[PDB]
Amino acid sequence: HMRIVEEMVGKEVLDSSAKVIGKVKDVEVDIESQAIESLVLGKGGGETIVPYEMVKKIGDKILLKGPEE
Amino acid sequence: HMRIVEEMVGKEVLDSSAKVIGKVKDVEVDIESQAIESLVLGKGKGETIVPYEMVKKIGDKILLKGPE
Repeated sequence: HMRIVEEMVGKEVLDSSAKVIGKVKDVEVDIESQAIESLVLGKGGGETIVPYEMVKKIGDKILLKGPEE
Repeated sequence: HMRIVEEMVGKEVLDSSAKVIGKVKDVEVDIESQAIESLVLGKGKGETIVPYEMVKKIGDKILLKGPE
Protein backbone atom coordinates (compact mmCIF):
# COMPACT_ATOMS: atom_id res chain seq x y z
CA HIS A 1 0.00 0.00 0.00
CA MET A 2 1.91 3.08 -1.23
CA ARG A 3 1.22 6.62 -2.50
CA ILE A 4 2.87 6.85 -5.90
CA VAL A 5 2.95 10.63 -6.03
CA GLU A 6 3.57 11.63 -2.39
CA GLU A 7 5.79 8.60 -1.64
CA MET A 8 7.14 6.19 -4.23
CA VAL A 9 8.07 9.07 -6.49
CA GLY A 10 11.16 11.19 -6.48
CA LYS A 11 12.59 8.16 -4.70
CA GLU A 12 16.11 7.10 -5.64
CA VAL A 13 16.64 3.75 -7.26
CA LEU A 14 19.88 1.91 -6.55
CA ASP A 15 21.25 -0.99 -8.58
CA SER A 16 22.88 -3.93 -6.77
CA SER A 17 26.18 -2.03 -6.81
CA ALA A 18 24.86 0.68 -4.52
CA LYS A 19 24.92 3.06 -7.45
CA VAL A 20 21.97 5.44 -8.04
CA ILE A 21 20.39 4.91 -11.44
CA GLY A 22 18.07 7.86 -10.91
CA LYS A 23 14.80 8.88 -9.27
CA VAL A 24 11.22 7.73 -9.84
CA LYS A 25 9.62 9.90 -12.50
CA ASP A 26 6.42 7.92 -13.03
CA VAL A 27 5.29 4.29 -13.10
CA GLU A 28 4.19 2.54 -16.26
CA VAL A 29 1.15 0.38 -15.56
CA ASP A 30 -0.26 -2.33 -17.77
CA ILE A 31 -3.84 -1.33 -18.71
CA GLU A 32 -5.07 -4.94 -18.71
CA SER A 33 -3.97 -6.49 -15.42
CA GLN A 34 -4.21 -3.01 -13.87
CA ALA A 35 -0.75 -3.97 -12.66
CA ILE A 36 2.64 -2.23 -12.44
CA GLU A 37 5.15 -3.29 -15.05
CA SER A 38 7.95 -0.78 -14.80
CA LEU A 39 9.37 2.33 -13.15
CA VAL A 40 10.31 5.28 -15.28
CA LEU A 41 13.35 6.93 -13.74
CA GLY A 42 14.83 10.38 -14.35
CA LYS A 43 18.44 11.48 -15.28
CA GLY A 44 17.98 15.23 -14.32
CA GLY A 45 19.27 17.61 -16.85
CA GLY A 46 16.26 11.50 -20.32
CA GLU A 47 14.31 8.69 -18.99
CA THR A 48 15.19 5.13 -17.93
CA ILE A 49 12.56 2.41 -17.94
CA VAL A 50 13.28 -0.31 -15.38
CA PRO A 51 11.14 -3.52 -15.21
CA TYR A 52 9.35 -3.77 -11.86
CA GLU A 53 10.51 -7.39 -11.71
CA MET A 54 13.93 -5.90 -10.97
CA VAL A 55 12.90 -4.07 -7.81
CA LYS A 56 14.20 -5.98 -4.78
CA LYS A 57 13.14 -3.70 -1.91
CA ILE A 58 11.16 -0.49 -1.49
CA GLY A 59 11.80 1.57 1.61
CA ASP A 60 13.46 4.91 1.87
CA LYS A 61 15.26 4.00 -1.34
CA ILE A 62 14.33 1.44 -3.97
CA LEU A 63 16.81 -1.40 -4.28
CA LEU A 64 17.04 -3.33 -7.53
CA LYS A 65 18.28 -6.92 -7.41
CA GLY A 66 21.61 -8.33 -8.55
CA PRO A 67 22.14 -10.46 -11.67
CA GLU A 68 22.29 -13.59 -9.52
CA GLU A 69 19.37 -12.45 -7.42
CA HIS B 1 1.33 0.47 -21.10
CA MET B 2 -0.37 3.56 -19.46
CA ARG B 3 1.79 5.95 -17.56
CA ILE B 4 0.25 6.81 -14.17
CA VAL B 5 1.30 10.25 -12.87
CA GLU B 6 1.35 11.57 -16.42
CA GLU B 7 -1.91 10.39 -17.90
CA MET B 8 -4.05 9.77 -14.81
CA VAL B 9 -3.10 12.06 -11.98
CA GLY B 10 -4.97 15.31 -12.30
CA LYS B 11 -7.85 13.99 -14.39
CA GLU B 12 -11.36 14.54 -12.99
CA VAL B 13 -13.30 11.50 -12.01
CA LEU B 14 -16.94 11.30 -12.90
CA ASP B 15 -19.71 9.33 -11.46
CA SER B 16 -22.10 7.02 -13.23
CA SER B 17 -24.43 10.06 -13.16
CA ALA B 18 -21.85 12.14 -14.99
CA LYS B 19 -21.02 13.89 -11.71
CA VAL B 20 -17.66 15.28 -10.57
CA ILE B 21 -16.43 13.47 -7.44
CA GLY B 22 -13.06 15.25 -7.54
CA LYS B 23 -9.66 15.12 -9.25
CA VAL B 24 -7.05 12.38 -8.83
CA LYS B 25 -4.38 13.86 -6.53
CA ASP B 26 -2.68 10.51 -6.12
CA VAL B 27 -3.12 6.78 -6.55
CA GLU B 28 -2.17 4.03 -4.13
CA VAL B 29 -0.71 0.72 -5.19
CA ASP B 30 -0.27 -2.56 -3.39
CA ILE B 31 3.48 -2.72 -3.84
CA GLU B 32 3.22 -6.49 -3.23
CA SER B 33 0.49 -7.74 -5.61
CA GLN B 34 1.55 -5.00 -8.06
CA ALA B 35 -1.98 -3.66 -8.22
CA ILE B 36 -3.46 -0.18 -8.22
CA GLU B 37 -5.56 0.16 -5.09
CA SER B 38 -7.64 3.30 -5.43
CA LEU B 39 -7.51 6.92 -6.54
CA VAL B 40 -7.07 9.64 -3.99
CA LEU B 41 -9.32 12.59 -4.78
CA GLY B 42 -8.62 16.20 -3.94
CA LYS B 43 -11.91 17.19 -2.37
CA GLY B 44 -15.42 17.43 -3.67
CA LYS B 45 -7.17 19.03 3.41
CA GLY B 46 -9.84 16.37 2.94
CA GLU B 47 -9.43 13.31 0.71
CA THR B 48 -11.75 10.86 -0.97
CA ILE B 49 -10.63 7.37 -1.71
CA VAL B 50 -12.26 5.88 -4.76
CA PRO B 51 -11.73 2.11 -5.00
CA TYR B 52 -9.88 1.89 -8.32
CA GLU B 53 -12.12 -1.14 -8.71
CA MET B 54 -14.93 0.88 -10.39
CA VAL B 55 -13.15 2.98 -13.10
CA LYS B 56 -14.86 2.31 -16.46
CA LYS B 57 -12.62 4.47 -18.68
CA ILE B 58 -9.73 6.91 -18.90
CA GLY B 59 -9.80 9.73 -21.45
CA ASP B 60 -9.58 13.46 -20.83
CA LYS B 61 -11.72 12.36 -17.85
CA ILE B 62 -12.34 9.29 -15.69
CA LEU B 63 -15.71 7.48 -15.86
CA LEU B 64 -16.72 4.93 -13.19
CA LYS B 65 -19.71 3.04 -11.69
CA GLY B 66 -22.68 1.26 -13.24
CA PRO B 67 -25.35 -1.58 -12.83
CA GLU B 68 -22.89 -3.98 -11.15
